[PDB]
Amino acid sequence: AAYHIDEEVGFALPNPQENLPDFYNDWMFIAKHLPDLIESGQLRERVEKLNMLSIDHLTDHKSQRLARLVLGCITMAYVWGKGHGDVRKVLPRNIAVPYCQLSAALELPPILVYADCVLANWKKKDPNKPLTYENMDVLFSFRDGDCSKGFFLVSLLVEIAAASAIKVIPTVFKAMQMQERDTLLKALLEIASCLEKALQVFHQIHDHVNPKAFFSVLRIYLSGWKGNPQLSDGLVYEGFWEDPKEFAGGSAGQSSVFQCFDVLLGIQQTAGGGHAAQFLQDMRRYMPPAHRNFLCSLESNPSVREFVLSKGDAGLREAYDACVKALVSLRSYHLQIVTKYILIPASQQAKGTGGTDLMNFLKTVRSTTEKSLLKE
Ligand code: HEM
Ligand SMILES: N[C@@H](CC(=O)c1ccccc1NC=O)C(=O)O
Repeated sequence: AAYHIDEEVGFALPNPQENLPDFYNDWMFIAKHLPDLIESGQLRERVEKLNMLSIDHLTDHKSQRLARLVLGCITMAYVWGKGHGDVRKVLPRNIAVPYCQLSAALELPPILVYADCVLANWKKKDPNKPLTYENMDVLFSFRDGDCSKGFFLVSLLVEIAAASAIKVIPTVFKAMQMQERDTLLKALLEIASCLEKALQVFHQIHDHVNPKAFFSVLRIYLSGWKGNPQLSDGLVYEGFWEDPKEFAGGSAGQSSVFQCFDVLLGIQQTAGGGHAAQFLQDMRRYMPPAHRNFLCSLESNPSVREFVLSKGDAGLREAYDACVKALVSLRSYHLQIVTKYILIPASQQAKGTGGTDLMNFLKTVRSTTEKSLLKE
């Protein structure tokens, strides 16, 4: 509510803006034509010829969100080029400066993130039909046959499915705060079901995303410069920071959906000095700031886990366990997705060298989720 959470679409930006003020057309034209401009070897040339446009004409939140998307898309294309190794280590001043300033205003790092290319990058084809794949579209793509429509929309359609679980979270805390045993139990059962529906939405990834396309084309435009050998020291945001800075690649791992129900269930992923807790805390740096606050204010609330154990209630424990189980399913299925779209295409013809780091990260987080089951 005050954490920029929509009841219909959750962490997704409701009805995002598609057009920037005519003042920014030179940006909009480049971003809308990245498939051709990258194809024809012209993208870097047009970026380097841009003037510097003041960000003072981005008048409202949704317009700044759209412009972060345009500039984020232009940056990725510029840095990565055609994605065959010939990279760019200096983002020109005429983009670097307005982008860094706009990102500082929005409290996001100056790199493309999930909130840009999934949460803000969509529209209904017909605004009176409902939110289904057939009635939506993304607003930007990088290459012909990069399956960005399928990967962004389905990631987004999962976000929407999670929203029906998220709009219950107040009812859970109100239930506790008033000792409403049955209200609490139905809320948790409802959350578990919504999360089970989310898992079903996740299945549509196979209909709309080709593994070779993802691993070989879309994964390139989504890669950052933070522990990247190709940009060992980060990117120079010319005219804004004297020294190159390092920013993580925009993944789905930036989604607030898994952490939101980790925090709500008292599952302590982001607890410790371990490497998995770190990456999860890091990824919060890459989320919209209203959602960064939502997660922290959830950790500050009285624990669901502690209350269900305090009551000697098989009922609440089953329902709380139903949610914990749903989370384990999502991560299990999510591990099966990672194997299809990254693990297998890697071992042909690129983190987790041989599999080691990627898989063991996601396995670790799933295991922490497993051990949280109350059972008894
Ligand atoms: C469909 C193809 C997908 C692929 C190939 C993929 C890949 C990955 C990768 C590589 C990571 C590790 C972080 C990194 O290395 O940057 C990760 C973690 C993660 N992913 Fe995805 N992802 C996909 C879809 C999704 C979707 C649809 C969601 C949620 C709506 C999601 C949510 C997450 C989360 C939350 C993490 C962090 C681990 C955790 O918190 O449990 N992913 N994924
Ligand atoms: N006026 C700036 C130059 C600059 O940043 C710039 C680059 C391209 C097009 C216009 C520019 N001037 C003001 O935004 C200066 O004094 O360095």
